[PDB]
Amino acid sequence: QTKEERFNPFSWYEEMRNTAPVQWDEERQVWDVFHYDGVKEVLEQKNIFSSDRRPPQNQRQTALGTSLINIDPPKHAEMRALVNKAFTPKAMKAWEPKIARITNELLQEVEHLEDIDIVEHLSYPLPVMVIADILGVPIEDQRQFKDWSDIIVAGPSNNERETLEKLQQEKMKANDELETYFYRIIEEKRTRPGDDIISVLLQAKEEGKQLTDEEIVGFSILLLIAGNETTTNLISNTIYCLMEDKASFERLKREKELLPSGIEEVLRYRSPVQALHRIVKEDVTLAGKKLKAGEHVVPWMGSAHRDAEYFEDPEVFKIDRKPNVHMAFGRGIHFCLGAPLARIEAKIMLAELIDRYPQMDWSPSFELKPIESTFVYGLKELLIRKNVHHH
Ligand code: HEM
Ligand SMILES: C[C@]12C[C@H](O)[C@H]3[C@@H](CCC4=CC(=O)CC[C@@]43C)[C@@H]1CC[C@@H]2C(=O)CO
Ligand SMILES: C[C@]12C[C@H](O)[C@H]3[C@@H](CCC4=CC(=O)CC[C@@]43C)[C@@H]1CC[C@@H]2C(=O)CO
Ligand SMILES: C[C@]12C[C@H](O)[C@H]3[C@@H](CCC4=CC(=O)CC[C@@]43C)[C@@H]1CC[C@@H]2C(=O)CO
Ligand SMILES: C[C@]12C[C@H](O)[C@H]3[C@@H](CCC4=CC(=O)CC[C@@]43C)[C@@H]1CC[C@@H]2C(=O)CO
Repeated sequence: QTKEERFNPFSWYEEMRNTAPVQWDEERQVWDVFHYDGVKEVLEQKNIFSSDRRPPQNQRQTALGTSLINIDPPKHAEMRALVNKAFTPKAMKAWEPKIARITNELLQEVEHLEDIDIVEHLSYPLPVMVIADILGVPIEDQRQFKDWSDIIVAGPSNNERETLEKLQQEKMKANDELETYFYRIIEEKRTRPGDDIISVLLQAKEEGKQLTDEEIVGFSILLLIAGNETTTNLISNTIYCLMEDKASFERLKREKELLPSGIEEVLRYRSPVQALHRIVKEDVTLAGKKLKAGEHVVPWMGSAHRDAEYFEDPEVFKIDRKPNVHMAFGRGIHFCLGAPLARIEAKIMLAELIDRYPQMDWSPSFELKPIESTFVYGLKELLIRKNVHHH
């Protein structure tokens, strides 16, 4: 449809939530789940709704393919306990100054522009640079790291069938090069450990058990894929919400301590991840519908988040919303282990933007350019005028 309505899937969600919150789509071969309690049930009931998407033996065995997000317990629990040791508040204390520095570097790079793209200049590069730094990627390698990241999330330039195999081949090569890259870093950190996620993971032990090199490679790449574009879209979407609702913008500027809460409302209201994927392990009934083992389930957190039972005045952006029990980071055992990192990246960059440019507004040349996706909700660009030069 239009751009307006690529950035408004919520009307469709409301129709489906108020007619058949659990429904089979025969074309897509999935059960869509639209209502809060259904989405919550699907994500929490891991023994019924599987995350095991490990590729069969006759497909490529990437390290990513058996990484944390694609496995069920007991393996998932063992892996989770180990990688959790790298995402502590202790480690976060070391990450904040790095995030702040990178934020200041990015803002400085475009201080010469009155009109900037939030996406390209700020929210797109921040997560990439942060994750490279805290993983242990040395600064000299960081442009190659960024190029690999760009390829892994690129769209096709044209729809031609051959192009698609091209992009698919470039992504496979980026992944393979990233794997080779991280096996090397792991060797480096095995002899000269550092203050970085890879070093921490090399030393993590939980009941005698340790991560394999492969598992660390696959986790490192997973952090890229799971953490970059999502955090990007949280930051951009937050600016979009504030520019759309100037009263909230003004209020925020007077009550800095509201920013965390305002980000949580963005996580509810313009969720970077709209939906997830599960496979039914056993027959189950949900909203009176009979789901059969092996059938695919798509829970729509984006829709759960508009369910008035849990979010009064769901269509209203409330920077102080309470309660706000959203599932923007998932729910249950697969709950995003980067949620504190994403929250602080968004807080640090947004606070700096709001402090520096309290009069910012849409650029005159703003255009609504949504990411083309049903699972992902965000903007390809977001042109903002700082209003710190004259017109
Ligand atoms: C605002 C930004 C982000 C959002 C909305 C988000 C969203 C999510 C969601 C919805 C899940 C659950 C997926 C599922 O249950 O299958 C998840 C899991 C995960 N996220 Fe995030 N994420 C964000 C940022 C990050 C960052 C910054 C990192 C790390 C750098 C990260 C790493 C992960 C990992 C490793 C998992 C898998 C956990 C597991 O399977 O045990 N994410 N994320
Ligand atoms: C594993 C697959 C590729 C890739 O691995 C996916 C996975 C689905 C879940 C997932 C969430 C991410 O944020 C990283 C990629 C990823 C972990 C996919 C399921 C089918 C696909 C393949 O079988 C290989 O093409
Ligand atoms: C965001 C997810 C990871 C990653 O972001 C995916 C996205 C689906 C669209 C997409 C296409 C790409 O070629 C790069 C990654 C990516 C942009 C996925 C939707 C659910 C998944 C997660 O929720 C991981 O936590
Ligand atoms: C290309 C891969 C399969 C698939 O393409 C992935 C991609 C990584 C990002 C990604 C997230 C999604 O949810 C859609 C698929 C996808 C865009 C993966 C990188 C390694 C994997 C393979 O190399 C399997 O052959
Ligand atoms: C592609 C599917 C839809 C969606 O793309 C899924 C994908 C498997 C990988 C994956 C993990 C997530 O948590 C977000 C979406 C997603 C990347 C699914 C595999 C079968 C399913 C369909 O065939 C629906 O049409």
